[PDB]
Amino acid sequence: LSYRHSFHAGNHADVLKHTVQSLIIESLKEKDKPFLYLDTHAGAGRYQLGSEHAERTGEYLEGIARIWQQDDLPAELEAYINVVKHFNRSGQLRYYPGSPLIARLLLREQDSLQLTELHPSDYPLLRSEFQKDSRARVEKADGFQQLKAKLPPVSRRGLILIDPPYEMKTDYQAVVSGIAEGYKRFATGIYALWYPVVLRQQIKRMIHDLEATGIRKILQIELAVLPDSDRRGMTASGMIVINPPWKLEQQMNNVLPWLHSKLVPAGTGHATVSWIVPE
Repeated sequence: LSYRHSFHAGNHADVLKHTVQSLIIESLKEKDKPFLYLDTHAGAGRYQLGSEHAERTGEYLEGIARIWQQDDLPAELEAYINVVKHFNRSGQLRYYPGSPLIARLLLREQDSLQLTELHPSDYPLLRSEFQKDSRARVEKADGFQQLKAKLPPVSRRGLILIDPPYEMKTDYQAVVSGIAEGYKRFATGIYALWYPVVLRQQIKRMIHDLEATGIRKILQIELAVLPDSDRRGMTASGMIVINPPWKLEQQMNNVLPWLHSKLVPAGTGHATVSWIVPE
């Protein structure tokens, strides 16, 4: 099968999501003991950029394109950008890695991957990406159900990355319920949830519901390319991290101003790091 095309891959949201994922993975690697990378909605593995037609078009033009060849790239972005460069060795943007391939190139020999994807184009492509990589288990199954089935890991260490559908009200609720079930089984796991800002009120409710679980130690990192609106698509996105590694808050405070300056040259929107639930 041919690699999956995507119009959104490598956009400002992916830049934020993958900056955070890489920093968490690098922290987990500071202990020589094994850990698990669990991706509930793993997608195809990699995406072709630029569209199937002759013109080079896609949101990557306002995302990864604006940072990957900067000479003053912050040190916190090196691990991530080096993965992107690996899939684009000619020096032209043609492919963008999904979270599973970020994980594949950053994890060590002793670490494990557990990946789920239901889509009939994406799943077979994902399986092909991990042929003969025995560290990975790739299944065509419901993502949220893995938080019950696969936690806690035998290693008792891990990053759980949740990058779910947000198409209806029940989608936003499924996120909080799933996290609660995982946390019940694996309270010391690091949970990283990506969310879009299309309607702020849905996000407010989601965060309210998350606070209500009683879960502590919840960090929020958000980057907005525009001010909230009712009449745009996605104006912003963020990462909510439960049990963030010791350095993450500091690392993000260090890189967000640079990231926002490069991703949003007009200076609109905002970039924030704060705690939803302290402690």
